[PDB]
Amino acid sequence: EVREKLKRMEKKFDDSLEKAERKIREIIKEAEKKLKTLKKRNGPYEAVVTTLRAILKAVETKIRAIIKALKTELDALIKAMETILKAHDKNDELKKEVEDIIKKMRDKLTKLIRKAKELLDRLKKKAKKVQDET
Amino acid sequence: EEVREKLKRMEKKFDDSLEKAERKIREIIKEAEKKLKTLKKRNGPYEAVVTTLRAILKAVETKIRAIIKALKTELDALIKAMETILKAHDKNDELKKEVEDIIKKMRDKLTKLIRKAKELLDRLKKKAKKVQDET
Repeated sequence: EVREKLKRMEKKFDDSLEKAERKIREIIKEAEKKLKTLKKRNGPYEAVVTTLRAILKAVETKIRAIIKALKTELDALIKAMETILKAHDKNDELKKEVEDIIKKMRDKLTKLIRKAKELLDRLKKKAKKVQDET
Repeated sequence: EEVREKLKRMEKKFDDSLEKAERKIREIIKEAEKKLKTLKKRNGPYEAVVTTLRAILKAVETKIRAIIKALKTELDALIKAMETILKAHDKNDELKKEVEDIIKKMRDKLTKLIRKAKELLDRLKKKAKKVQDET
């Protein structure tokens, strides 16, 4: 019972990580679509920069929220796993495998953070190319 | 138990986000109202004024919706984190309606902020129409 509770919580975080990744990539794709149609129109200078900055700012706002959400859930998972162990009889085999689960989830989180920030940096580089046209 | 403390701490966590979001939204609109006065003083061509006015209003609306979506994303995370806490210690059967009253309290604090955002944006759109008319 104690180990199936740990694996189930480990399986749930991976599902949250995968869905967060698809939402982030979906947000980037829809931002690139708005940026291409911005180059196609190109009005006055004051209108191009204001829209471009708003596009980027909205993107960063949403991505930070998803990333914060992942860190909130991981926090709840770490503290819950420790509650499961402290209520269970002191078993050093469990008190040595849980850190392996904890470390595995923490690395998967920072791995996804790196992906989200690299897509965003490449998005900001595209927008800088659009702003310098105007 | 201490589980009740972990729930209340996560409730105050959302209060800090709603507070920072509100002051951020107000900051966005004040800068927008400064761009309207800058545009009014400039007295550019009519075509350039209407195009810039539409870009400003869409920009403010774009950033406000993103902040609201960011708050709904945090609300989902805190509700999920509460589920994980309840099922870990014992069961959510004990605090089934207490957590629901906490959730429904956070959802209502979110609606109050969405109200202030709609009111501030509608007030900004009136200042933009007056610039469109005085030009």
